[PDB]
Amino acid sequence: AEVTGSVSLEALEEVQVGENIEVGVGIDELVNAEAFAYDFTLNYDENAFEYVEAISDDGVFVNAKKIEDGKVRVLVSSLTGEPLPAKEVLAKVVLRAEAKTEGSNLSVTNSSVGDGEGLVHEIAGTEKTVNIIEGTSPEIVVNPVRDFKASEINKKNVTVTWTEPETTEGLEGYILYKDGKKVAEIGKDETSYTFKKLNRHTIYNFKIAAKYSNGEVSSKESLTLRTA
Repeated sequence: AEVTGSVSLEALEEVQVGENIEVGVGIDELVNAEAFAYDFTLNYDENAFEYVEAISDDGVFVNAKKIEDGKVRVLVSSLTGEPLPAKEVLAKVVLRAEAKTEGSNLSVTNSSVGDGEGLVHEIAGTEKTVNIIEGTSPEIVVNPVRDFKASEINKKNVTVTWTEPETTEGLEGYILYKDGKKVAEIGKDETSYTFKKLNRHTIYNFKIAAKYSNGEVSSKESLTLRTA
């Protein structure tokens, strides 16, 4: 003795809201003692992050508990019959990013190790800052099909074709109408539709709308035409 040391903390420098981040904690350095157990407290901004779980490998046992939002107590124990190794991630504390925030602090405090006879030795803490960014989903922008036309006008049927809308984010399919009533809903993989059971020499109105994953529906494109 006397016993000295310090914690290691590894994380990615940036994370987006809705993501988990894995905070790897270990022992950076330890002098004049071997660590069979290692206790530490992870501190975080509870408005920025939420605790999820703690996660370790086979030969480490981890008791992790939340003290209060912002503070997780982690008890790490070797299960190998050997001391915990230094310069390695020993436990991973998984946090859920909750809010856009710049330079959010992550710190390990109240750190100590237990030696072979169960004597406990305080070791120095560590900190790191992390940037949380918005994660936001892309804007769903609704637009009509294009190039809507009858590719074939027969006596008793009519095939219509079209081109996809200008905006395809969250495009799901198309709805088809004849003389002001819905006749079909189809997938976005379809580019053509045949209206069957028509009367010869007869005027019809045909319309199509594009339908989007948010439940929104585009303006309708319309054809009026008479069968052969």
